[PDB]
Amino acid sequence: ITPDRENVVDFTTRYMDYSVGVLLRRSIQSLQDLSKQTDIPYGTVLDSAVYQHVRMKGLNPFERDSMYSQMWRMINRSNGSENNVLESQAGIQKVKYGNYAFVWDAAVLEYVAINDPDCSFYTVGNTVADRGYGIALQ
Amino acid sequence: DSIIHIGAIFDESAKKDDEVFRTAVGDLNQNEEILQTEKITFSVTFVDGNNPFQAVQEACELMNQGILALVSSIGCTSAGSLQSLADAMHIPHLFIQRSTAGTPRSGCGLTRSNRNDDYTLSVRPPVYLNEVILRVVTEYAWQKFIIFYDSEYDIRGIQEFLDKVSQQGMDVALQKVENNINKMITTLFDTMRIEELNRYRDTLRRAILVMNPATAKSFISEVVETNLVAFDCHWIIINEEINDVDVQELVRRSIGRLTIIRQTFPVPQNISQRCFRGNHRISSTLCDPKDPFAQNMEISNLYIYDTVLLLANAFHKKLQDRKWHSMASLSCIRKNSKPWQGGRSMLETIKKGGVNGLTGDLEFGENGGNPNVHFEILGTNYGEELGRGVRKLGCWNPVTGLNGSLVVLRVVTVLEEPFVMVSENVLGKPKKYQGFSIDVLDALSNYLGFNYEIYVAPDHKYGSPQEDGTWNGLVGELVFKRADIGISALTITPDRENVVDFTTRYMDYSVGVLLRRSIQSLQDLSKQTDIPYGTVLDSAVYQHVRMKGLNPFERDSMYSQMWRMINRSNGSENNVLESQAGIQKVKYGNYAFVWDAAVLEYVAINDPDCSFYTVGNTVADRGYGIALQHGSPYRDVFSQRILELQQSGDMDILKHKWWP
Amino acid sequence: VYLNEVILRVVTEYAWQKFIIFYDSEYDIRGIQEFLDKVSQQGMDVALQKVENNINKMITTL
Amino acid sequence: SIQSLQDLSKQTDIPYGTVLDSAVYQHVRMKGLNPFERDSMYSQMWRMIN
Amino acid sequence: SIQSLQDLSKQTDIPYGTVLDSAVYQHVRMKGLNPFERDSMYSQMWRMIN
Repeated sequence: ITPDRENVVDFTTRYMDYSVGVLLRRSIQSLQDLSKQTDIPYGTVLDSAVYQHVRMKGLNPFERDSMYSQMWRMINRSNGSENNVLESQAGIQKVKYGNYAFVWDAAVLEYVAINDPDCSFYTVGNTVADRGYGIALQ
Repeated sequence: DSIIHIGAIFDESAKKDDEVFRTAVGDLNQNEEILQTEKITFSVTFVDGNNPFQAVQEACELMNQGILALVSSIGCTSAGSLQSLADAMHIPHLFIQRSTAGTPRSGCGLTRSNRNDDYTLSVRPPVYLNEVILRVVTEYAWQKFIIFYDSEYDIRGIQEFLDKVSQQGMDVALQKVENNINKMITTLFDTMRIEELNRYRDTLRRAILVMNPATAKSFISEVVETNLVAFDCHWIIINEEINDVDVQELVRRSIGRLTIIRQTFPVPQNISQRCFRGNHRISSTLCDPKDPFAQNMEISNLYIYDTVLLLANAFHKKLQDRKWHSMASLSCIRKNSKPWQGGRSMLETIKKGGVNGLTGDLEFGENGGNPNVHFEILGTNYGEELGRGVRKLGCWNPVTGLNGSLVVLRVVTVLEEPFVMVSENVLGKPKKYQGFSIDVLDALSNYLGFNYEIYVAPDHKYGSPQEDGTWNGLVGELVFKRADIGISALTITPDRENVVDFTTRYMDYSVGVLLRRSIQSLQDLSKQTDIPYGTVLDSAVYQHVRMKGLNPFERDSMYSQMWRMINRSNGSENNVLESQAGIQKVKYGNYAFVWDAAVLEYVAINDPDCSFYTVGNTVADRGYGIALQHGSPYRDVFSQRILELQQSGDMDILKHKWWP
Repeated sequence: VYLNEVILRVVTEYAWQKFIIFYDSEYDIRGIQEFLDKVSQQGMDVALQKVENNINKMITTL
Repeated sequence: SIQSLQDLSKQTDIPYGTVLDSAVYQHVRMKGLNPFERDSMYSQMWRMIN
Repeated sequence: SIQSLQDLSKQTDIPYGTVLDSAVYQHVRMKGLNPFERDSMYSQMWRMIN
């Protein structure tokens, strides 16, 4: 759900609350900790919702909280061709074989990391209130 | 049998006009109110409102069949062309003006044939929008404001007002708002530097939304989100297509002052005359508001019910007064066209008629018009057992213009420093109390002209919830109406909301830790556990910690350590029993005491030894309010004064006296 | 109609932060709407007045 | 380790100051003695100057 | 590990090139004479490839 999107599609009330999480290699216990250093390169799908929210929030000087400032420089280096994956699958694999964090919906990542029989993934995530997924109609 | 057959031209957005049209003919055919002998039959034809030729073509084909009335509900694009078609061929024309997209009404204005007598009766009422907005800004005395309009809106509807704001020297900005507002507003900040951003913030304190309801709701979320809301904020929403459902949604979305201005539909006061006009029963869709269709009706639908009735009046009198002409041969646009001669005498009978309907009275002049419309003026909500309310500030109608303009208290307090401290004793009995909240009483009392007497609460605490559903202490005094008012740092929280009446906040709740002389925050606090910490036994801080520590929903490593700590030895090893008891326990031992940050900072700064240190984080949407009787009348006046004080910054001087 | 683009350039060059636009009653003002948005964004004092009646009669009456 | 004024107020490791009774001095002075416009950066800077 | 194309062209620590007369070549050529693409990456690439 987005109020912009609401002008072009009718949404229900949420049935699932939006949540953003991060799939981690098996010292980040929170997204709060993850924004405070850039030592771990991070990303999500290039040009996705998660991308554009970091951009919106990260370019806002009214709603300045330094997490999105610290995050927004990392996610957009070289306009975002240096530290975003072009597949969600490509990001899961990058955590598997390299030091990387792939930011996505906590609820998808929670499922992959907890059904990995290696137990080589770890997932942490905060839920996002007043945001959620809804059914769209014409 | 039936000799009265009429034609209707509806746009594809005039389907509801087709439904109300068909029902109204149906009501008449089932009710012997006018010309029972003759029924009303119809042919309905659909056209584009954005093609003038197509409207004329199909209207002419209805005339070739033969018709005696013509009703159109269509926009202003094809209006001049249907008006001229009526004038030349002499078919009386009931023109229902539609205003684009359900944005505020604007007129048509589109000229018609002037070589003929006029056959157009304008069904809709004139635009009074300029006059309404002016009365409302004038009562509030606005001299600087911003008018936000959407893309749907045609700006003609406020033209005389736009000329007026310039003449009266008012600083009125205009901005067009369109889709993707949340992006549009971010981008507007990016291009305006600080100087301009300051000019913009000042304009936003007084703003008018002149727009359709979808844009208005999306805009309100965004201005709230960007912090252009203020305690002096004042939004005016004007749209004649606003209804009660929109008012209730719009009020919840905004904070501060809202003024909601809408057109209202006058109907019989009597409960049996809701669905009656005389002996004629109205169908239970045009007078039944529990239907989905009925609540969502435009103003155009109401006039269509009245138009059919009014037509039926005219046909009867046309038959009864013995001037009757039947359907006749007419032909259109090749090498011959023929006017109808029965049209003039049919137009005159329709014209000098008039009916009672759902808009009130519909009647026509030479060119038509209904001068009778009512607007209601709605305002800001309030806390009630029904939820947020809406109420009449005044009324406006063209006729009379605007109507309406737009003890010793028993004081219970608690001796908590620095909020309540006893300043002076005489003969060993208190004479004067001082502290943040006492000084606030003196400010309310002198302006409001009430006198006070102060007694301190019986347990000297902020009450506690009871199994019989009462409260004791200061809270308790208000529940049992022992004390009329309470002056103290009583936190506005949900428990206390449903048992005492709160005024708005004037000082923010804050949570901190008083520490012995690496912890720079409560996150830092939770990481160590080597310096025992706790809080007052059974306070709000105590249950909050228990709550987080017992919360399945959200977990942090914070809450797990905090929960293990609070709950050491059956959770009572490291808890203290009075807030004072914690403050010494940090002072004379190895302990950290979690409490209100403003109390521990005052203590730490003013300590002689400087043997304390304090950090603490503020808590938004939490703060102290004046607690009152259940159903106390004085909440409205305490709240206004509270507001004034914060605005003039006389309240921020009270905060300096205890905390620089 | 490029009227808004041309006038906006000319007023900026001469540094007009305070001005009045006089238009007669044969002109439609749905052609300066975007102009009003731009000048307001730039903080300019742009007064509006319609020139009504015979000009000399209105100004003498004024 | 100093690369901005923001970094400079947060460590006391290097002593700093400005001309007495200049434009720079009065800015730091104002911000640090105003409760009506108190930002902790300028306060910490005023704490070293003063 | 070089992050992006951007980074790589802002060094000349390793020689680079491409096959002549290939879609790749003409895209670098097209970009490098591009007044819009007056960015130091496509200019550095064009000088090297050409």
